[PDB]
Amino acid sequence: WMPAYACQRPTPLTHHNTGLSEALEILAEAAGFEGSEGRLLTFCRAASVLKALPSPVTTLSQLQGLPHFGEHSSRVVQELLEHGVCEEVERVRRSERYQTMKLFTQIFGVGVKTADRWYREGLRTLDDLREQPQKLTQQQKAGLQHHQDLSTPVLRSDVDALQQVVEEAVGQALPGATVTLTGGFRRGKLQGHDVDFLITHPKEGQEAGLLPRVMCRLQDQGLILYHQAFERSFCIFRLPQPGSWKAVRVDLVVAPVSQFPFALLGWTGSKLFQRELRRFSRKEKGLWLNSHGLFDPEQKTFFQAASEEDIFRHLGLEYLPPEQRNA
DNA sequence: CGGCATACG
DNA sequence: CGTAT
DNA sequence: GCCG
Ligand SMILES: [Mn+2]
Ligand SMILES: [Mn+2]
Ligand SMILES: [Mn+2]
Ligand SMILES: [Mn+2]
Ligand SMILES: [Mn+2]
Ligand SMILES: [Mn+2]
Ligand SMILES: [Mn+2]
Ligand code: NA
Repeated sequence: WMPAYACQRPTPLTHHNTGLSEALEILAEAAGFEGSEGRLLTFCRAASVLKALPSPVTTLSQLQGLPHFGEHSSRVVQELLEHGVCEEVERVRRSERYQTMKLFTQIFGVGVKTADRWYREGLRTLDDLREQPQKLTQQQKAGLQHHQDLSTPVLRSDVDALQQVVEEAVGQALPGATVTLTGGFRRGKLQGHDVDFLITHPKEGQEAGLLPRVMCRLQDQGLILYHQAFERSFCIFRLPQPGSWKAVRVDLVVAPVSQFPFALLGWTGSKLFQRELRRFSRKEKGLWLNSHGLFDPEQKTFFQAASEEDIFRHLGLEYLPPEQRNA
């Protein structure tokens, strides 16, 4: 009834087991802070399974036969159903380790490895990092200066304003170039942590060298608070606000039109959906998938795709629109 | 037991 | 090392 | 942590 891969099942943005999935995702996050990518994946997959169910889980027996639910995840759900709370989850929530690793890793420019080292050095707060800025990278300094704004949800209202701005700069850098909204907002989210745009041009090859020209024009407009030949740009935009402005994370990506379907698919997510899709492609179909193409290692050939529908078909999967990829 | 997605900056 | 979905 |  429930397939084992998230790419084999529709997962809507809103669902009927929110509390249960949120608890499992706490344990997944904590596993990541401890370097256990395997446990993170299992908890993430178990959480996604509940997101895909057609109704709320009310009894433990309803977990029988569901993929990725073993002793541990079942016990988590058991306690939530019996007591409305799971002791392990609550112990994680209030642990100093979890709170600090979450605070640090959410800084733009700080990963698990950096946060862990800082935690081992005794650092605990953002001000602890601001006291010794000589140890920070320019990227981390930007993420720390703008941390407050970057922790505020981006609204879909903000997205429309940014896209018009980006299209203006793209139109001058290369007439005919297009801008496509991707990421969580393409999946239907009403809020997000950043805005993701995919840029291409209908004439293969014309997109070459495009991103530097876009960035130069955005910077000349005074809209870039931070940015690093290249095809991905992780920036911080100055977004006008009522009588002021706020910093917003924006990702700009360029792909040739031949690769656009694969880049659209990859950058539309979700992260778990794409991991599962690539795992499915390799393990079940023997094909190698990334945001550039789909490769048959036997014939040593790349699949030509004109649309996302093409890609799902070449993997033998039923098509899922972006709104059903919220794994 | 091995595997766990796959890139770019 | 960071970043992305 | 779970699947195959
Ligand atoms: Mn256990
Ligand atoms: Mn009990
Ligand atoms: Mn995003
Ligand atoms: Mn992004
Ligand atoms: Mn490339
Ligand atoms: Mn093992
Ligand atoms: Mn993300
Ligand atoms: Na970070």
